[PDB]
Amino acid sequence: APKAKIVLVGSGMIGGVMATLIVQKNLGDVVLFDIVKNMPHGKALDTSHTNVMAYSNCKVSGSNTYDDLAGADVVIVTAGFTRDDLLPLNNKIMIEIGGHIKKNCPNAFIIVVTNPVDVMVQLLHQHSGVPKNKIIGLGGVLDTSRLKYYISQKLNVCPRDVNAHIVGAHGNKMVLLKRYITVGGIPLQEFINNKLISDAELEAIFDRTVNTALEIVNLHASPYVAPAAAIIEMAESYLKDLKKVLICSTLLEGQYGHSDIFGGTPVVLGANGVEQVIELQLNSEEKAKFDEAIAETKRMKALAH
Amino acid sequence: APKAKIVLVGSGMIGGVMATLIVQKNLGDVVLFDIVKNMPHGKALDTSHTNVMAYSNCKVSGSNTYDDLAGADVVIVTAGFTRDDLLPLNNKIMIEIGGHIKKNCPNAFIIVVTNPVDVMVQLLHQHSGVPKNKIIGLGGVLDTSRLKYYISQKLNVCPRDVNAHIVGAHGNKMVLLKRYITVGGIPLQEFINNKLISDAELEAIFDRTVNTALEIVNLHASPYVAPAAAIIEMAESYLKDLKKVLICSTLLEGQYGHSDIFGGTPVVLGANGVEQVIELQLNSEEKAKFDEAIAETKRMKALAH
Amino acid sequence: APKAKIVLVGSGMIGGVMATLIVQKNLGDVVLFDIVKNMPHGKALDTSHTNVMAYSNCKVSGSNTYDDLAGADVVIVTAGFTRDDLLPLNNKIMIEIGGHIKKNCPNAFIIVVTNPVDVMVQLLHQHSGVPKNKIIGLGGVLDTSRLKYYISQKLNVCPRDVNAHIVGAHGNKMVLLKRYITVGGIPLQEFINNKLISDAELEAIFDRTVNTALEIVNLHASPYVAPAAAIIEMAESYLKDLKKVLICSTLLEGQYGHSDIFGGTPVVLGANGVEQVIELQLNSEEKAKFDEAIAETKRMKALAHH
Amino acid sequence: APKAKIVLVGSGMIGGVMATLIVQKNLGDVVLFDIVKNMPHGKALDTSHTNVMAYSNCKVSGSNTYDDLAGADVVIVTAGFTKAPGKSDKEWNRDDLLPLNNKIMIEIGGHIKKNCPNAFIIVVTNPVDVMVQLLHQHSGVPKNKIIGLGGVLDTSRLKYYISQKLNVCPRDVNAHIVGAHGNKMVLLKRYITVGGIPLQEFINNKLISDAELEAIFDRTVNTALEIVNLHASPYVAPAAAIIEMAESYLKDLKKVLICSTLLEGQYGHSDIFGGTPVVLGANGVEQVIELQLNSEEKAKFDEAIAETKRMKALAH
Ligand SMILES: [Ca+2]
Ligand SMILES: [Ca+2]
Ligand SMILES: [Ca+2]
Ligand SMILES: [Ca+2]
Repeated sequence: APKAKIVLVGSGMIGGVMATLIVQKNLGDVVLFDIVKNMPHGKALDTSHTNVMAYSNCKVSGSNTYDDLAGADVVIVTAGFTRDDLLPLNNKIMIEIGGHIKKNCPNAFIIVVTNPVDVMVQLLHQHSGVPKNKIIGLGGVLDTSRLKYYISQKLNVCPRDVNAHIVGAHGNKMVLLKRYITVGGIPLQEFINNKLISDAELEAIFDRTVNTALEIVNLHASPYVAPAAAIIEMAESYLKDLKKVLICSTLLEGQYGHSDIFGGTPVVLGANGVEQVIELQLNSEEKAKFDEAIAETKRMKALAH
Repeated sequence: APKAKIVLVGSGMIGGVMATLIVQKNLGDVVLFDIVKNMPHGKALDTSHTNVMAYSNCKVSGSNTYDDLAGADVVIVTAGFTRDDLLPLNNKIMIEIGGHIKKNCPNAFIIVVTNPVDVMVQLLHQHSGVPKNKIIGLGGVLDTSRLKYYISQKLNVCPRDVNAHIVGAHGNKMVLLKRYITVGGIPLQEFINNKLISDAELEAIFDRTVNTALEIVNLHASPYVAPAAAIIEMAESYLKDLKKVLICSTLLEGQYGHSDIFGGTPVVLGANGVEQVIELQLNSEEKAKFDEAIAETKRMKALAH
Repeated sequence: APKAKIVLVGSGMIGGVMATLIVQKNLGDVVLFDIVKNMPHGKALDTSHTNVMAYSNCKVSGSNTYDDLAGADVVIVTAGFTRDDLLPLNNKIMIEIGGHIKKNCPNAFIIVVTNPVDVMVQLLHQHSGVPKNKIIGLGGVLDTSRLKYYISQKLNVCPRDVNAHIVGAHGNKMVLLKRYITVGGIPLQEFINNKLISDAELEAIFDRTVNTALEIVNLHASPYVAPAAAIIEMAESYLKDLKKVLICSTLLEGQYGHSDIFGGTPVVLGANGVEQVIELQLNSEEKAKFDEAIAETKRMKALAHH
Repeated sequence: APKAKIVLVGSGMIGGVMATLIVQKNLGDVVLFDIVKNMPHGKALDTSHTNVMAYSNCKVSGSNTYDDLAGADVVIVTAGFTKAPGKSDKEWNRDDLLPLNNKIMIEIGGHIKKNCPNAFIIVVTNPVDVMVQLLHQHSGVPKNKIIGLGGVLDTSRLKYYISQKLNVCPRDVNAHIVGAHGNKMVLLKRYITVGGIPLQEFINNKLISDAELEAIFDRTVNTALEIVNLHASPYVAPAAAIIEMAESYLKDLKKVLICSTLLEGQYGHSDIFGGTPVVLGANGVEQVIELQLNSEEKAKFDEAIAETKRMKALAH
């Protein structure tokens, strides 16, 4: 039973990090695909040597052809133009990639990163024909990583012991659910009651979370290390059948009162892809914000067509 | 620099697994101490060879003298007779061990496993003179691992994505708190509302959790693999300054309306030992069960003296 | 893919360690099989809880039925009586286990631990009908771990930076090859010439390596932790297609001038099982020792056959 | 107790990968230091979020001040000129960067001496064997506490290429490249093993040919150039090699790793740094292993050292 084959459609900064992490974790053979000539081969060569340091045995190859999607177990899509004017252009890219997925790897697990993700993931779902349980978009794992981390540094606890939920869409309409924040499994409100962190501090953290991509772009460049790690967490849960509860963009079929659209919600990721879609029991305020996120996704989807 | 020194006071079944895991994780040099002659040297020799398989470099040594406590960074006490008649006998074991700790490693971080833990950890605290933030008892990490695991199997999610709190005492008066169970950070109640698990199933799991040690004894022996892993999780948090929120038996100084006694509650474990003691905001009914647990610890503490 | 299924035929102390390490490494679901009713279920329950501590998701189940070999990807055989009087008794056990492997998992990767391993592995091969690339015996990984570790102590280097080769058979006739010892890839002779370790010290280490099991038993302990870790290293190389070079008991078909017998030699373990069998280019002195090891394996196999 | 503090002097592509791997392995708190404004803070912020995914707790911060060297346990220097400022590719050569990077080593060395005189220093600035000695001289750090990257990176290429011809786990190939990190690197064919077995046995069995090896050797020496010619650049493997060295130090692993270290008579050389196997543990360079080289190998070692000396003379 051979290694998983993981094809990275897009070999930019996020691609490079993903390939690095895949080798570190010995997750599978890697293809770095890009339309840019030669570059993916150079990155692939550089990364391949790290098998020695990592005590791994993963092949890492570059590619300039979609034909290398053949036999892929996991496809991660970061390719795309980098706002509203790009929607129809990136739709065409999803049509192209989707057609190649359909013929080369129709049973692959597909993770879409191309922004705006909630729109682009549905466009690829439609153009590739893959089942709803085998395609998801990056969102909540990345967004909550910021919220979890910032709260952890205020409370002086292990970052992953903060859990949190951000839903609806990946972008400015992301819905931060204060009521669903826990610290070591304990409601955050208890820490607020004890004066360990204030409502004002939290509002500042919420604002920072929403604007993190902009903050980092202003300082340096579009974030890529945390996005890569978030994607690999998702990919690993699939490949190792870990059944982790992770927030991703997934097809809504009545959840939150919505359908024929993708939105961010907790899901269980295992060997069968999206094994469960978990509908949070939202109150009216939270729901209202969820609906606003979906409306913005629907608006941009209309423009993409 | 140099490596941590971890002394296992008791080289029985739990000790053997601890030494194995320490080498796997390259956590520090190990001393397997026991009153039984030769045996700890034999287990140490066997375990030491696993450095090759593990790509680690941890010394593993046997000992029959408390002088090997000299320079210990972590001390883990599993020694003791294995009910109420044993309390004064194990009190004398805690007096002996405490005296040697005070002499050889007064600044070590101490983890007590000797049952009943909540009593024995306080006795060792009093006889060793160590600070209250440097001595804890095994309890909630082990007890909650059972609860978390059983729920994860019913819901088909990653075991560690279930978080749960069991407090008060490690033993038959352990307090299982339904309200503080989460799944991927989502309250367990949501899953109950969705009919994914019933309250009857949950009650059965609660009963199974309380009686797990007995169940395992009736099939084999007093559990040792999970206890060992739970202890190493705690020791690792200390040694690597992870600041994990872990439930342990710790000195209460007013929390839950109790003092001059040790009880199970969530704490933060990092380089400074017990960095925080977290008091759950229990309702009156939960608090009443907590008081029953403490009452029993106090009852047995009186008999120990 | 769904997880690998690993069936431990024998759930003694060695099995417990194997199950523990499998969960730590998230290597696959685990079945603790044994011929006593309750114990494997007890051990399985205890170990299953460690998924929480390990952030793993491996099922750990007890079993009293060979039907649980169905769907097995790896089968690790430690069952048997625990000297030459035991040979035909354990052969009878290999006949039964081999029959159930043939029936339930004819293409599983089989690792045999039951002593004497070079005899027992061939017996199971014959009684199971599994291909020669899918059945190996524990030996060299364990024996060399001892030699590697003791040398590393003397020289004060990382234990795994010592590499060494012990071949022929797992047991008292094991052939320690001084010529194939390296430290960080550097021949050990350089360290001897430099007076960092002496020939006398090395001889003592060789003696200690051969007698390690006896030493541990004389210390009122039982050797099972390192044997378990060695077996898991082998199983992992197979399951993750690492293609590690590991010394295991394997079917010889001409190598070293021997055939129709299993002996210890470096092999490459990957997704196709034994992908390569590496024959060390031994000199006449080393060859003669190898021959003594094989002769002893043949002697014991004759006592085992029915 | 508490965590090690690791300061990355230089927050470029190698720095970025290093920070990522440090968090993955929970090795220590990280400081991304650079002269460039804002960028190290942005990289640090991005990387810090990965603590959640990795179940780690390493602080990652950006810095534009040498004050952050205070309390450093490990200092990794990737800073330096890789091209002549404002010059086109045709009017500078490698030798021109030597006196410029000397001045950088003087500056960094002075701040190390002031702020962390006993930190473990790993120098990556090319050509390493020159620059590590310059930093040693300008910082006054003890000889057991300063090393240069070379052999771990160069051998990873050779080990990897051989492994894919022989179809074995990459790390089961062991190999030694010594003398210097650069075009004069000395590939020791005689010392290559595969699962501890001399490579020659595999050549004897026709599993790989002398010609194949010779092509592999040439590819190893020219890998950096091959990667640059493919419109990429080598920073992932360099970062992983550096972290393997730092990890051996911080975890007291006592791994045998080939690094640039001060020679005090080994191979007949002194007052110079060169690549040789060392043992890295809690006391830094715990052992310097002198290989018993034959004449052809010794000749190439001497050539590598002569080139390092030539470049050092220009750097001064
Ligand atoms: Ca984004
Ligand atoms: Ca108990
Ligand atoms: Ca044996
Ligand atoms: Ca270079």
